[PDB]
Amino acid sequence: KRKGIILAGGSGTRLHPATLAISKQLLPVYDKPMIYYPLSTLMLAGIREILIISTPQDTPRFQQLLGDGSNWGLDLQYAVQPSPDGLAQAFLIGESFIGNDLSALVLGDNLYYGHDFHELLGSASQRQTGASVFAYHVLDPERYGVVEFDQGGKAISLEEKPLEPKSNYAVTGLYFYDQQVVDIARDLKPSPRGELEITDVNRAYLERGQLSVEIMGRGYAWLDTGTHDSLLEAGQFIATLENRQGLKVACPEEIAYRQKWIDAAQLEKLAAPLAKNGYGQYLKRLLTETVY
Amino acid sequence: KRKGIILAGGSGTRLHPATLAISKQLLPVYDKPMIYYPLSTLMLAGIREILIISTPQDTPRFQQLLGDGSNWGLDLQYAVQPSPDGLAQAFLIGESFIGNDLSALVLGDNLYYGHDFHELLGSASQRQTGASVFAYHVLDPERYGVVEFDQGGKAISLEEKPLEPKSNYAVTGLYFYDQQVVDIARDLKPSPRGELEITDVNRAYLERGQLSVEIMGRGYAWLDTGTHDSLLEAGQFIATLENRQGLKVACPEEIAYRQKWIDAAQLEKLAAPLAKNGYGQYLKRLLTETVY
Amino acid sequence: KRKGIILAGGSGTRLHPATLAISKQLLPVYDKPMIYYPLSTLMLAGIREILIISTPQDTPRFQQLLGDGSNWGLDLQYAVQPSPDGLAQAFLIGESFIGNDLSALVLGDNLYYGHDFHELLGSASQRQTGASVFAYHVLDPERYGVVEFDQGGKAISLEEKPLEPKSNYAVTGLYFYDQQVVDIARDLKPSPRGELEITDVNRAYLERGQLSVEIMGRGYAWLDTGTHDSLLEAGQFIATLENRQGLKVACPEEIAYRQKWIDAAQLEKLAAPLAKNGYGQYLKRLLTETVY
Amino acid sequence: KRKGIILAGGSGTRLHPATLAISKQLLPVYDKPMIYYPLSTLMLAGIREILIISTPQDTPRFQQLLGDGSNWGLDLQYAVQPSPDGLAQAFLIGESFIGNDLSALVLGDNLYYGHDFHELLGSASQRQTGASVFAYHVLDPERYGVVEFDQGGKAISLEEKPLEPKSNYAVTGLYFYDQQVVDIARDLKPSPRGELEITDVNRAYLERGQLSVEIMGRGYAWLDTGTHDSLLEAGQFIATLENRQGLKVACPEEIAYRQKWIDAAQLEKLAAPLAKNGYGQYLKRLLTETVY
Ligand SMILES: O=P(O)(O)O[C@H]1O[C@H](CO)[C@@H](O)[C@H](O)[C@H]1O
Ligand SMILES: O=P(O)(O)O[C@H]1O[C@H](CO)[C@@H](O)[C@H](O)[C@H]1O
Ligand SMILES: O=P(O)(O)O[C@H]1O[C@H](CO)[C@@H](O)[C@H](O)[C@H]1O
Ligand SMILES: O=P(O)(O)O[C@H]1O[C@H](CO)[C@@H](O)[C@H](O)[C@H]1O
Repeated sequence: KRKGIILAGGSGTRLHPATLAISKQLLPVYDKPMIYYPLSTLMLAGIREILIISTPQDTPRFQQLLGDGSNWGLDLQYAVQPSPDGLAQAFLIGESFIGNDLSALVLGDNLYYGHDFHELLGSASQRQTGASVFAYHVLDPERYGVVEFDQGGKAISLEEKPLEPKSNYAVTGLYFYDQQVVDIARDLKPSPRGELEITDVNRAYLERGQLSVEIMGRGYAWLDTGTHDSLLEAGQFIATLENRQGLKVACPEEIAYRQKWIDAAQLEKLAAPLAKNGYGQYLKRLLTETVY
Repeated sequence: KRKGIILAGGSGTRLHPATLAISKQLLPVYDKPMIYYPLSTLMLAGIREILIISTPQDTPRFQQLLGDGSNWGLDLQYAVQPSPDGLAQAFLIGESFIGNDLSALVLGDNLYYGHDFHELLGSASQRQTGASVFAYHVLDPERYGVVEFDQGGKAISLEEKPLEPKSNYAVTGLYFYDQQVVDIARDLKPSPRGELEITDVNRAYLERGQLSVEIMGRGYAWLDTGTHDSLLEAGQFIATLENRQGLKVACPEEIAYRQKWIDAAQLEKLAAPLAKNGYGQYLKRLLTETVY
Repeated sequence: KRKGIILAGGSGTRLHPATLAISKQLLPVYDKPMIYYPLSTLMLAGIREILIISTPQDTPRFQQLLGDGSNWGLDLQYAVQPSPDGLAQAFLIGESFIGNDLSALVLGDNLYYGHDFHELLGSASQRQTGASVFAYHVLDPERYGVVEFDQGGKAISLEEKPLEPKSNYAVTGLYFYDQQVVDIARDLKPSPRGELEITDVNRAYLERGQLSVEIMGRGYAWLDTGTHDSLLEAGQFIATLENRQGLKVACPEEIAYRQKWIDAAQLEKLAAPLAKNGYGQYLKRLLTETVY
Repeated sequence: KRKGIILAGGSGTRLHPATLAISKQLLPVYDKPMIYYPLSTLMLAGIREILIISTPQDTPRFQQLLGDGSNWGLDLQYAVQPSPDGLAQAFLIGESFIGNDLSALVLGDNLYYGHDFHELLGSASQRQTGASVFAYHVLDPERYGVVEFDQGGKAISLEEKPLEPKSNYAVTGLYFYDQQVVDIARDLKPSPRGELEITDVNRAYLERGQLSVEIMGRGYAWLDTGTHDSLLEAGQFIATLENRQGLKVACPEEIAYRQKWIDAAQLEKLAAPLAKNGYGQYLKRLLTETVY
């Protein structure tokens, strides 16, 4: 049993004044709220019990939007990150929710799309020791945690936001950990940047010969919705796909329904209140069409 | 002296589940909140005293966001629309804020761009008797109040959302009224569609020979941000303009600064708290560059 | 050994007047000509000997753009389709180029993207008997050849452009055939619509128990660039991906280089003439970076 | 009488390999070929007699597409620019076509949109002495001819692509000239960059007190379609406008029809051959609808 964490906190300024009226993870990406994406990512990994971490001001809202998750067959819980001192704090804030289980952490503004994405998730989720992360070739690695490989395809280092990247592979914001993470996190010291870095956690596993780094090929799409532009590009990306397929990307109800975490009846209940619009209309159509 | 009303109420149902997270009028259009646009529209018309109407749940937010307007040289007030019974209710709800003055009403999801927009606004604003509206050729008139013209360019009828439009000219969501509006509004009867229609208000002025209908040419851009798609198209429209010009569209601070409703000092104060981002950076640059 | 055909003909009037200036398959999709996409598709399927079919007016151009293929390790040939009498004509027109080999046919305005696309293609290409096609859930099946499945996932019918589609699965424009196709094509009679239909070809295989229909999941992206809008959406789709990754989609030189159909030296030669721009810059960077 | 020139030459390597396939000024912007835009610009300025300059390979094509202009009430002629030695060569190459008349020069990849564009053009076109140019605030002036104003709104310098721009006002690619241009051009010496620069031509008029520089306000849109990205942004810009209005931007037939250069009958003839698609459908609808 792995548990999941969505870290959806974070500093508004960049987005201000657009986010003067809402946290970033509540803005829509095309037709549904941002947080549905990463949420639906953990769901496709088979994770049902998930803790959502946000700012004090934003928690109640997330809560107002997702509830406890029982309607989607999930078990959701919440917690607060008073101040943005590093993603790695997630493990401290979430220490008691994790207990002695396996876990996974996904950042609230990461958005993933692609064929067999669940088999890919599956490999990592099913591992029971060490940590796994993913690597994705990008144009501006400098903006991310960067991982270097040797000629044998083996990972040999990680640097966070380097001025001189040793490769073009970035480590995305989806991480799988075993039971050693909490403790590892407990010994970190704030970076100069003054944060507790997930990169440092990852490196720790690396220094022990226990970091697994799988490639996410160029056939997948990994987008981050952190700037006005990117938000827009992602919004257009989904809309292109959705309109072409007549299917939705990252619709939690559908995924729950497909994993048998809720049944045809629950699904109908979910749709009723949304019937006046396409979303509900979509949910309804799902009960009468096989989708492979 | 004309007073202004922004009707920003609204059953968010359509834009669901996104608006499950925030009223429509708080979502961003590219880089600032939707409401800035229509607000900036009244501003360009010379109007400083404005009432904002919204749902009960949304009011406090709007309030949290704009304040009383003093920082921008405005005088903002607020009111509630318990239930979406027609735009025309705005005049009842707003009867005492209007008093015996001229007024103007603009819908919160209407977005206007174009050269000399302000002279255009000015013609109407400066009229002191009757009402003025604007007409804009569109592809799907059926979705709007439609106005018909005779061979002489004169307006001869108005139908709201007709199955068979008599023209391709829609009447946009910006309206100027004299002192007769409140009483006219007092005698309306809900439409079948069960609402008090602005179109009925406009028709009343028409049946008296007092409705002025100016054309807004194809050289302007009138967009409504009421669906996921249109929200996205508008976001991309502004982004294209803003990135090309290095100027913003509908930035209230700038407009206040240009009308001399606030001075260089106040402007600087407004920017300080925003300095970490481009918005503030933008505001600052405005104090040292002449922009014709 | 399978041979390939790209059918890039037709008048393509849905794009008038853009195409008064060139054929549809020469217009760019973001940053390279349309025809590169399907071309690159056959290439990923392992196919090096390809016949390109087009209108009489367009052939020289294509021929002016791709040459004989030797620079990319291919063997390209050309042939004409005097008049748009059905995709199935491709097999008549191409009867002698096919000879007694296995073949594949891809339409010029179909564009494919996604993880493991090359294994997917590989399944079908390595089959040596019968036919294989792909089915893709879409919003408007009525526009395409539609395939229906039973409860057991087995295909049980094909209809071209039905008014009442039996499913939402469209058959895309990528087809794999054994040696029976030519003769099958020789016995077709023009449809009412007045064309020799691929759908009929497919049906013939079906009626013999020899049509293989694999599902292309919602994790892939199949777009057709036949209208102004779709052209534009695709362009923005590729641009989003390319700019995010620092990699190109459907760049024939790269693919040839990865299949060892050309070597580092050839690749360098290819890049020289393009050095003043990014495309060449891209090709150059490929010789010094490992890309998993 | 002013005569016009469209300089639509060059390689446009920035558009490789899309432009291998065809010259830049043939690619579509959304729904019609690029060259229609600047063409339609001169048309709105009242200019009917136009010389189109292009590369030797591209001329026949342009000629294949536009003819001699009689169908649109124009008089079109062609000439070649063997090598890209500066825009200013346009005046040499076009010396005999201009004769002793007033003239105007517009670059092939400049695109213009906005309210009263046609009065703006009119001011300049009706002047009969000196030269006029327009200035547009932009984000990256370094890329263009840049003009500096004094506190009094008066132009006081022009620099082409400066490393340190003295302002954010770029001079767009539309120029009006009196009879002194040819001779002025005859004395230019190639710039270091090895071109005969329009900026030098402009500067000459400036040094004599005869250069008029009008501001094109932020209410207009000036875009250039010289890169893949910009091409794509422009396409989406026009599509947003066209689909909202049910009207086209830069449709030469319409403009001819509105200036009475052709009549209803000619217009019908023009539409026939295009009836199978929207463009022609558009042209037809124009005969029965008044568009203010
Ligand atoms: O969002 P941040 O804190 O700038 O960066 C975080 O996000 C990125 C993924 O989105 C990671 O690659 C960085 O290692 C992580 O520190
Ligand atoms: O937004 P509604 O209530 O469908 O319609 C309202 O908005 C439109 C403008 O956006 C107007 O044309 C309608 O006449 C007005 O009734
Ligand atoms: O492009 P066409 O001739 O309308 O139709 C062709 O295109 C589609 C794919 O693009 C196929 O699904 C159709 O079966 C085929 O006939
Ligand atoms: O296209 P070019 O040759 O780099 O630049 C040309 O175009 C610009 C407008 O597009 C002008 O501002 C420049 O002065 C002119 O030389």
